[PDB]
Amino acid sequence: MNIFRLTGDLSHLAAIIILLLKIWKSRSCAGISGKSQLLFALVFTTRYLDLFTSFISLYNTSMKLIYIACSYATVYLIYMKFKATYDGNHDTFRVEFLIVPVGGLSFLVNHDFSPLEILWTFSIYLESVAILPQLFMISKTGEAETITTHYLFFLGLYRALYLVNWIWRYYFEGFFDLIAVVAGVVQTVLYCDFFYLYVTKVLKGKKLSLPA
Repeated sequence: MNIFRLTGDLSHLAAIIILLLKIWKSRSCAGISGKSQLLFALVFTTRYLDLFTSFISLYNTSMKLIYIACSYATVYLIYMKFKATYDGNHDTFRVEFLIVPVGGLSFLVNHDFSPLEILWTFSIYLESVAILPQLFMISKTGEAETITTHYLFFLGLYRALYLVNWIWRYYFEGFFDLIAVVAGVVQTVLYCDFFYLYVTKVLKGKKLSLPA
């Protein structure tokens, strides 16, 4: 553990709770891409199969279970409990264009040709593009509520802090994983437009339009 990974992980949990309580309290999933939430749920399901093979720490086990629980819980609120407010007409991103290529790439570009390693690699490739349906839906519809931009900020900030974590771990422990780093850089660069607009508009009381 270093303070970058921990703050990244706290940023990630914050993101997930904010989105969960926004939907819970307002009893609506207005402006939320169900499809992005399916992808995050699929990312945690393929990444955390090592719950069955490895005990790292109680923290590590706990967060994996919290992340899995909240991801499935968010998909439940969107597609069952509050489906009445699910804007299916504007959440039109074709997710097959992420899943099939990422699946294909996870099979051909990996550290090891075993089922657990391939599914991990899949989790890492998929997380890098998981937010595109959410960002596309905002580009399409008018704007995002303030609370949604805060979710996107903290989610975006989480993997940005992992990059710093990876700099720290390379310098200090000689640890490097180029599949996680490259995917991490893709994941983070996809938040650049949103980050700019969040700083210059949302933190200045303006709202955050992404034309296209």
